[PDB]
Amino acid sequence: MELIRIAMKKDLENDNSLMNKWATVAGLKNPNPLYDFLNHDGKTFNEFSSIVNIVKSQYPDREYELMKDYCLNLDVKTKAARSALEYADANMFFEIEDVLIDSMISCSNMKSKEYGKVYKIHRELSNSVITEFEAVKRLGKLNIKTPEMNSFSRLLLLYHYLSTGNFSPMAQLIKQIDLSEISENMYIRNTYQTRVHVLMSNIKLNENSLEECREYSKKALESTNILRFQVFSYLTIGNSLLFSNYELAQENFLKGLSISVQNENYNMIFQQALCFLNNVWRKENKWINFESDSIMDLQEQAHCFINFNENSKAKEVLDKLDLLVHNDNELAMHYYLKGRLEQNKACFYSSIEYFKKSNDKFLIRLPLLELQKMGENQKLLELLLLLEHH
Amino acid sequence: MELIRIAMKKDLENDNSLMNKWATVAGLKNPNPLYDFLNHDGKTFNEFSSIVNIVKSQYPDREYELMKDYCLNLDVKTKAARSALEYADANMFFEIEDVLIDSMISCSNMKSKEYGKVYKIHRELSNSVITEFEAVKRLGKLNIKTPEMNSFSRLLLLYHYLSTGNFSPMAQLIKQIDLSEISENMYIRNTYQTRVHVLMSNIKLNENSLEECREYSKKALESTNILRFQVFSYLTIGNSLLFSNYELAQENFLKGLSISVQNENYNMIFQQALCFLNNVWRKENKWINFESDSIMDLQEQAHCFINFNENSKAKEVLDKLDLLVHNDNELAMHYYLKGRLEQNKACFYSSIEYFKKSNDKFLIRLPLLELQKMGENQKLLELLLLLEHH
Repeated sequence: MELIRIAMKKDLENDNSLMNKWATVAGLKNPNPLYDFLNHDGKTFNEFSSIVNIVKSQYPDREYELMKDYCLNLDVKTKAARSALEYADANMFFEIEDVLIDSMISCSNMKSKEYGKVYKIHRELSNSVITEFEAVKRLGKLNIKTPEMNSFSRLLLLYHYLSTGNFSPMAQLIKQIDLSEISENMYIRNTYQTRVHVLMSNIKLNENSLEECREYSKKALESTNILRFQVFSYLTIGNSLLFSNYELAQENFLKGLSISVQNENYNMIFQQALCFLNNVWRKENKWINFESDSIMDLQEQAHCFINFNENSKAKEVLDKLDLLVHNDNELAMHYYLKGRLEQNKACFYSSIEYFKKSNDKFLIRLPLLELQKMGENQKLLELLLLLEHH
Repeated sequence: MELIRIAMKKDLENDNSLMNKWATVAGLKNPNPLYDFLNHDGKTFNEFSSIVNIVKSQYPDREYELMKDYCLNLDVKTKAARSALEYADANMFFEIEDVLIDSMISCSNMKSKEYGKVYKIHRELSNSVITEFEAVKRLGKLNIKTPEMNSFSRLLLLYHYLSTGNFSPMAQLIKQIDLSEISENMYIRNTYQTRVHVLMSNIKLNENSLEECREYSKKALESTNILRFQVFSYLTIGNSLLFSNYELAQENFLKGLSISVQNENYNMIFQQALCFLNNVWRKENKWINFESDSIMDLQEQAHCFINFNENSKAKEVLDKLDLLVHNDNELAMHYYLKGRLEQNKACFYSSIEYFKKSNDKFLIRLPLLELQKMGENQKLLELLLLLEHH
């Protein structure tokens, strides 16, 4: 048996009311599939949310342990296995996910093989094994048939656009996704819906449409019980308040921290959001990572040094940054930091240029402010706001 | 007998070598179609340019008179009649065109009927009898069959975009014209190629792609004997040199003037282009119309006064302009004039705003130059150069 089933039987001996509890949690509408699940090997529910909700309601502290065991004992040709692939990916359980992909690609079920091949494209692109052009080419050559994978083929590009600061294509591409065409696997329809909520929220953020940003993140939170999606929802809500409400921004970062501090990756992501928050507000900053050579962390070192008039220490950090490769959104911030250090309007104009190229209407408020303080003409600033890059 | 045949026979006695002279002017190998043309009623040359060329060679002072008599006597089911329709429309011989249109729409030849109907839409659209939307809708319901009218359906729309200064959709639209599909009527193939050359030239002008602009206009000039297209080729060539070559720009405007001596509207056009030329180069301007309340004429008054430090007269003229309603491009020039009169950078940014609104990448060089002269940052200027309105 599976660890989850061993543990479900043991606690069934000591408590029988669990059967009605487990059946209502899994939405079964009568407990026959449960009994079916436990008594015979290989029996799967028809919707994956039946185990996940049960593993959440009753063994929440060992979700990973139990699902890593169950998922990797699942026949990779089944619908539950195809579901476990999305479960693993959405939770960023790459140990579960990368094993399923290998088994599904070499397997004899074509639907599983399609899921596997496109999730593999997502994994290689998000680890910079292939370029965006190669990912697109490979997806075309796949001749994708399921509505699930036609949806995810667009999700993986949207995640790549986000991470590479290339925001202009995202809105048109996200609008091509039609989740209603997914009708056989509700778990995948339901998690993909949460994905689209988080992504729309981020698209709104970068459009400087902050109220609508917060609505989509609120919809995302209400629509999910997956920790990864709660994390990025509180992060995006917090970030929408960066320039307006310091304490409410901090409160969302600390709320996201309260459910995720144990995880090293999530711990770092809220540390960085808090670090940028305190730099924008020019406060003392206990969140800087002085032991890092990532662009984000070095930029925050320089931003803080600049806020406190430590110009040579700032220049020293920016000398390091000059020798690192930047994407367009990172380079925009780089020139903004330079413009503040040198009090040089041309560097602020180069920052705007790259914020326009990345199509970031949110962070561009930083160089615009500095040009305002230096007495820039108001019609000129209005002009720069209404012109785009294309 | 039509007048042209009467006159041709009459002159054939005096100079019997005219038969051979006309044979080569009409592009015939042997003179039997010419012999056919004079002696037998109702028969046509295979290509309409044969008789157009003869009329221009030997009776150029009577072109309208002779061609109106000849065209309005054609059987409208014939290729000569469909050719005559385009000949009338290209020359703006509206009295011939309108009669051809009505007779064609009612005849039993579905090809002539289709020609009549889409030229009809072109005339109604170009006189604002109908909106663009109604014109697209009407062309849609025609389900256009011939390659000629598929081409012309696009040309009439480009003329509308041109008439309204809406340059943005023009490059996309003109790229869809494929004149190589026009194989049966070479007269229409050739005149449409002139139409496309001239439209391409004006397109390139507005893009500030000036060497290509002049190439397409020289291609237009070499391809045609139609006054309208010669006039606008010389105008566009001269305009393309406004910022580079005073003497060659003047030479092209004066050549245009020479061929439109007895066309009041064309004459005024070259007068206005020379007036603008002399204000761009800040020379004495003997082309100014001081008895005019059109925007363009008044702008040139103010431009000349500003050039010659006559700022009170200049303010008087701009006072007059303030009480007149300006469109987008006109407003761009207005702010340029105000910015130079008041020496104020802000009115130059408004000038740029409206040049960007009209997708005029040529005339925008005027405020950009003044901004540079007032010490505007070089990276700002590039930014204003690169960014687009949408």
